[PDB]
Amino acid sequence: GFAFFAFFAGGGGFALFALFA
Repeated sequence: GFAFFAFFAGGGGFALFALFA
C-alpha cells in the first residue's frame, strides 16, 4: 500500500524500500 511512501524519510538508498508499496 501507498503508505510505503513514508520510506522517503530514509535519507538515503534505503528510501527505495518504499517500492514495497
